[PDB]
Amino acid sequence: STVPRLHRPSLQHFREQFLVPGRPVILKGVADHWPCMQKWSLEYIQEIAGCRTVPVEVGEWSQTLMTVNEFISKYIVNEPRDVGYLAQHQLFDQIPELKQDISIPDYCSLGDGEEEEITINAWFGPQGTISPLHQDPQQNFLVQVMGRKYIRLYSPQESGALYPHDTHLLHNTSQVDVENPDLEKFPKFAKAPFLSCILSPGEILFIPVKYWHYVRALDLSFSVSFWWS
Ligand SMILES: [Mn+2]
Repeated sequence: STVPRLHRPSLQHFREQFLVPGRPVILKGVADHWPCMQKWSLEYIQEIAGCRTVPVEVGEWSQTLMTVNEFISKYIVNEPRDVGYLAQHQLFDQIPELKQDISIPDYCSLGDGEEEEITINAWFGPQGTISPLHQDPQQNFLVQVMGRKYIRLYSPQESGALYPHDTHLLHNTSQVDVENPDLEKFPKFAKAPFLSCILSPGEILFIPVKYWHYVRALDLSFSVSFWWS
């Protein structure tokens, strides 16, 4: 089934129908006019951030460091040799000027945590980046700025069909490749129900705490996530 889209729902409707029961939703009309939505071209990113060092996940997975200018040159603009992803990086703490182009969603105030503790991560990469199926320990608003992403969501109630890795370090990550699952080794995966969507610019996906999610970029993409409680 498809994740529902709601236009600027009230705080109470979001709380009662999505936050408390832990149900995903896409919020429309919330982030669509944030400055980032019109301002964040590649050229703007290069002007404001190009000389700064960022962590880049390549691939055989490795983590390296390079400037934003290098990342753009090697993994976005020139016919790249491998997939590189500027993933899960607190770019807005590093570059406070960019924080002026985003806002904390008002719905985060329904949480029990402090705004000071909300973690804001950038996710910037070419078409074809993949975040394998995993779950996070806080609520998440994933705001799509540039490009589209295909997202698959499985409830925590389906965890037994997703074959989490046994190591404590990877217990929040599935052993299954969502889009080409090995059903001989992971047969229960096939019948596990899920939601999916294509998340487009200006839209926010609410990923409830511990909801399993898998993400593939369909175009050159930039997302901003807000981890909150
Ligand atoms: Mn995640």
